[PDB]
Parts: sequence; structure tokens; C-alpha cells
Amino acid sequence: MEAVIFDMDGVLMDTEPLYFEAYRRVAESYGKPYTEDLHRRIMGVPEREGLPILMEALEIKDSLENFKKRVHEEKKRVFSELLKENPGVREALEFVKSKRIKLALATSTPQREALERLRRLDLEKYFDVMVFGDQVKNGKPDPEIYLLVLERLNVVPEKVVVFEDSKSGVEAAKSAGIERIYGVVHSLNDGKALLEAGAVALVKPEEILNVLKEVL
Repeated sequence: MEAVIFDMDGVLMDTEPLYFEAYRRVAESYGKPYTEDLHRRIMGVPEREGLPILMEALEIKDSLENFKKRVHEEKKRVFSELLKENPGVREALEFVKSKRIKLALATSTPQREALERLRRLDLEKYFDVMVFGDQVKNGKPDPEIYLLVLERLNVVPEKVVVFEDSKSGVEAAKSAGIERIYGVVHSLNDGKALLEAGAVALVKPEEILNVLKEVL
């Protein structure tokens, strides 16, 4: 194998579970309550259209610009306080480096934002190549992002392993010609959609290390 490629969010660390607390703090800053029942529904749509809905749902009287800024502030605080690396992922990154194999990161998250997170978690130092969502024209499921990772690594897709956590991520890597895609899951029985998109197996973050020991 010549390289191992990781998605960031949902593999190296998980931000999705902290969204409730971030949005709860926003509501609280305006003297408003917030429920998981509303939040579960708010999360079924992109944040761009989700935020304005949240503001009106909560009967908040502010400009959207001011609201978005508060959301920005509360996410920083929450992530800074509570975002931690997933168990076993550091050992997995250390293992790839121990084999003198190249290590790459691919994420839909824009560069500046993504680097802040990785730096706080001290995971940035492992990677040889990192590609971010603002570095391609069309994002997942378009294969552009994985094609650029392959380009920057200067490796053929049949010699890389990818750890992905979304349907669109798996589709993108597969469309780029990469076959060895593992779907990273977080709960009792999620992951069917990743397998249907072409993942060759499901793994928890803690199981990634043993996968690498098997395939590298």
C-alpha cells in the first residue's frame, strides 16, 4: 500500500454530537429554551438554511447576520471545550507513519476552519497531504476531492485505503477509482448506506488500527 486517506469529521473526531450544545447555548444567550426534538429535525437540513429557521423557530428578534455570528461564537466555545479525538485514531495515524506510508486527509470543511480543529487536537502533524473543501470546484459525491488527494500524493488509487463516514464520501472515493474504502460508523447498527455506496466493510474508529495491521 502506498497511502492511507482519512476523512476528518466523523473519523478523526465527531462534531455532529456537539451541535445540540452549540445551538442550545445560542438559544440560551437570547433567553430562549431549546429541545432535542426540535434539534433532531433542524439537523436534517444544511446549516445554511437551518440557521434562519432556528432563529424564527425560537422567536429570536435579531438580524440574521448577528445570529450567525452568535452561532459561530458558540460553536467555537463548545468545540474548543468538548471536541476530542476519537479513541484509537491517533494510534492508527502513528501506525501508518511507522510503516513509512504516506498519510492524507480529505475533508469537505474549508481549510482555515479544518486546520483550527486539527491543531487544537494535535492531529495536524501526522499528515503528508491534506485537501479541503474550498480547494475543489465540486464537492462530494463528485470524485474531484479524492482525485486531488491522489494527485498531491502521486499514488495510484489501487494502492490507497480510504476511511470514510458518509454515503457521498464513499461515492466520491469510489468514483475516483479507489476500491479499498472502509465505512466508519458510530452506533449500534448504522452503516448500511456506506456499504451500499461501495464500502468494503464497516468499522468503528477504535477498529481502524487493526484494519491497518491487516492490510498494510
